[PDB]
Amino acid sequence: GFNKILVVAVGNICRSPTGERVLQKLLPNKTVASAGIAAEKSRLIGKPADAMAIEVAKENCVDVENHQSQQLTSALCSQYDLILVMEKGHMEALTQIAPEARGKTMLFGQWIGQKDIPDPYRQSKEAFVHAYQLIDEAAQAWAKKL
Repeated sequence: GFNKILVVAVGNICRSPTGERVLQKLLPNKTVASAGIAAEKSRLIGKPADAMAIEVAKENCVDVENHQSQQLTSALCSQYDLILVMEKGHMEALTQIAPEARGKTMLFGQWIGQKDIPDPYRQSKEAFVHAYQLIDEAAQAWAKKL
């Protein structure tokens, strides 16, 4: 069974913390965390979720406060049963870091047409609203299957 879920993207400040907390609210019987493939190179480790990501989630009663961006590592992947990436291209970048994690890595937006969810970083609130919408729809579908 998939009990520990890791939501993965690039910076671990916008989509992946949002997906973590949206999914955590829908799946209180699971442990959900998140990480970024390039959090360290982006100089983001320890940073909170983007303020606009927090605000958009808060308007939907999802708490993205007290987040700290962390880097995706092979050791981290071993702690989770299921990994959900925001873009299909993230899978190959992830398996470069943790080739053993291929089998448990799936797409966050699998159930909404296997769609990528684009990064809203450094764009207007509209982009964060769009990202939240896709994350919400995608997470609702995952919650019924885990």
